[PDB]
Amino acid sequence: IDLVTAELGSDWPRLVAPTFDARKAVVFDDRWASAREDLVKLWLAEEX
Amino acid sequence: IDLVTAELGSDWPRLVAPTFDARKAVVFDDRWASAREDLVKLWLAEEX
Repeated sequence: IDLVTAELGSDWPRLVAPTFDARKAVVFDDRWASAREDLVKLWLAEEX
Repeated sequence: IDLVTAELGSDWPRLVAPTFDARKAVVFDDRWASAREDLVKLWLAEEX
């Protein structure tokens, strides 16, 4: 492991560490909810 | 070391092993010796 590090360097092994996992995903399929709140904000704040 | 191997593969660490060492070098600076043996071989074997 010392020899492998000697060739590749310090940053390469540390940055190659895994990140992605299947449980942290977030899905936004709602327009219906966000469109309603979007309109009432326009309606109340109307100036121009 | 298992994670590092997982990324890079099996062949990469094994082929990257060191080879060169300063003590195995071989120097041929002699023409004077090799030219003499070269001529006598011609002289004896002359046909054409």
